[PDB]
Amino acid sequence: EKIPIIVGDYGPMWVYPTSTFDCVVADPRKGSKMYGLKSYIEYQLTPTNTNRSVNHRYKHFDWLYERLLVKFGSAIPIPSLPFIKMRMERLQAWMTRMCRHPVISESEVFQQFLNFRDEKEWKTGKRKAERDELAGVMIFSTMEPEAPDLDLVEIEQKCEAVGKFTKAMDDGVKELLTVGQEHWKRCTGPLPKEYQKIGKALQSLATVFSSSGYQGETDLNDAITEAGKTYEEIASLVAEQPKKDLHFLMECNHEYKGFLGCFPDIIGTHKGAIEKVKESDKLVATSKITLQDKQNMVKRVSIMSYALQAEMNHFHSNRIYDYNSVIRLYLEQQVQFYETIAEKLRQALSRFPVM
Amino acid sequence: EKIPIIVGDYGPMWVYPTSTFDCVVADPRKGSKMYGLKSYIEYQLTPTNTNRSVNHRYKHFDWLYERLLVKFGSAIPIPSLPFIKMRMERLQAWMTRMCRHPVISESEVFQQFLNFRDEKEWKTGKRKAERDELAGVMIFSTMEPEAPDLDLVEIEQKCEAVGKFTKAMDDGVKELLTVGQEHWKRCTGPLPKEYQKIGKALQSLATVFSSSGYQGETDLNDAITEAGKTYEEIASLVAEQPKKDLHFLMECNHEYKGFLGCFPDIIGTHKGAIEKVKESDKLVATSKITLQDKQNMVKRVSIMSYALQAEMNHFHSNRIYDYNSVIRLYLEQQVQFYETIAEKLRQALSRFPVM
Repeated sequence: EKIPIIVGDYGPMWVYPTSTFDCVVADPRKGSKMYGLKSYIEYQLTPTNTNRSVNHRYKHFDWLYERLLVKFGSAIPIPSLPFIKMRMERLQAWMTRMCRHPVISESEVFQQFLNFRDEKEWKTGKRKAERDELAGVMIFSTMEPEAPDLDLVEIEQKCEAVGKFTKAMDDGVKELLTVGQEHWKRCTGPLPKEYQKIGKALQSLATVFSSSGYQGETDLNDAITEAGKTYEEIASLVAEQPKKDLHFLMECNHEYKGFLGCFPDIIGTHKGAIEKVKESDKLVATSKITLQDKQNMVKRVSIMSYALQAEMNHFHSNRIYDYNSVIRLYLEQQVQFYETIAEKLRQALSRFPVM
Repeated sequence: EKIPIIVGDYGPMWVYPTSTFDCVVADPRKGSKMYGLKSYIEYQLTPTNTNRSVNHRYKHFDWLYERLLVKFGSAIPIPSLPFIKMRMERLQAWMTRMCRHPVISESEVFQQFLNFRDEKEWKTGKRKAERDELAGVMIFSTMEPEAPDLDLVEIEQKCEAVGKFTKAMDDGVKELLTVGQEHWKRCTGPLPKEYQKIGKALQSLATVFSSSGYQGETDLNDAITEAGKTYEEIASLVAEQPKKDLHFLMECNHEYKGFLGCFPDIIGTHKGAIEKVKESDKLVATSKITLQDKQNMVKRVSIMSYALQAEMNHFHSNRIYDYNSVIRLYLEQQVQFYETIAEKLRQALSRFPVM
């Protein structure tokens, strides 16, 4: 139950498993086990390291989320929980995020949540997890850095840096979320309505032209009619596009907003401990606390800083990769969208007689 | 001063010149004559059939517009008059529209307006035109169809058809103008602002990421920064696009709305004459009017119908060609716009490291 922290090329870091761990979130109705329906809805989970599945209602994920916050929340951001399709997709991302965390994934509570053989066993793990007193700031007593105690100057400097980065990032992420959502509303509301109105207006005109009854302008008006229909198709394409690109950019940012929202408490707790150590000389001299106690606060604050730096290294490595991946995906999809519109308009153009 | 109407493959039509007539509208400051500035602004006009130019202030075009309405308005739609660049462009279109009309272009008032040698001569043509009594419904007395008198049944049927087409077209054109203008506002207002905000939000995030101080993610963040700038460029491209396509589609429709707005008076005048002919038997029997008078109303109404059909043939041939040309141009430009955006996003994408 001890959590190692080592120092690598980026300073403090967790100990990562030699093989990646993950978990499939699926519909039990589709599984290979005989399954009796209900409400509640359940999710079937199959860890990568086993063929065994367990089922869980949504409430159980809420339960795990709280257990994880309570136990690890002083040190580790816990991602926020979430159509029905969309809930399952978000729960898969959430599970994967936790499975890939080298501390969470190894915790008794996470493992038992995924590996119980019968209802009895579940309720048993559930109660044990609910009574686990190694929680809040007590979690640090289980962590063991493989490196020398840090001095207060460095501890303070690291903490301040994390506070500054996470605050600035939170602002930047909220800005992107706000403007993206504003754009999303326009792209599914007023904008496709405009294309639709232009397209229908072209068809209306074509129909009037048709009423000249003159047979010679039939192909001319057909081409205008078809261009109007093309603009209606473009309207649908525009309205459906965000689900293919902007949605993923938004999802990644929502997830990071979720991580970032854990930092006020984490940083407050860290700064609180630093302040108490800073007071420790006065506190001792005034016989308000003993020497050994001071010793333990000093030791504890160094473990906290190792844990804080380890988690930030986890945070940054994921951050860099995730933002790179999602922004590339966003741009790829956008390229295809604009190409698609150009091609549709190209086809509309090709139908017109040349005069 | 007689205006021939002949019957061709589409029925009644004007007599078109063997060679096309046009007129360049230019800045006299740039011309080959020594020119003394002012306010008023003037426009230099050079007809295609001569090297001689005349200059005219805007007021003079207003004057010609009124002269043309007064003289020809019972039979022929007169296009409505109009940055400074934009006024000259619209005046060139207006002049060309009149130059290409086989009746207007041949009228004494139009020709003298373009061909006076000195201020004296101008004022003289101006007064003569202002006193020309062959105006309103009297214009029909100058027109001579080369074909048999039409019977009232056909006259009435043709008139009703024109009324129905022009009303339906007016509605269709106003719809396109309304929705196009709505789209135009969005494309120069809220929409480019959204792209701009997304682009700036990406750069802001890149800057935060940069603050990690870690040198290893420099190219990664550079690529995000450049994608953000690309979205700012896209914003400008979006805001500038309507001037290249939608503006021309709108201009053509504004011009046709202008023609169409002349038809209530034209049709009212035609229907008014038809009604008086329909009354002519009663009117005669009741000794309210003589036999010869009835004869002259009957003759006049047939000339009106020939003129109405001739002008509609002019209207339709231009309509078909103009809508074909402008909608093709619109689509061509739109294709290029969407291609351009796709290419810009393609370039942004190419800068990202692949992980």
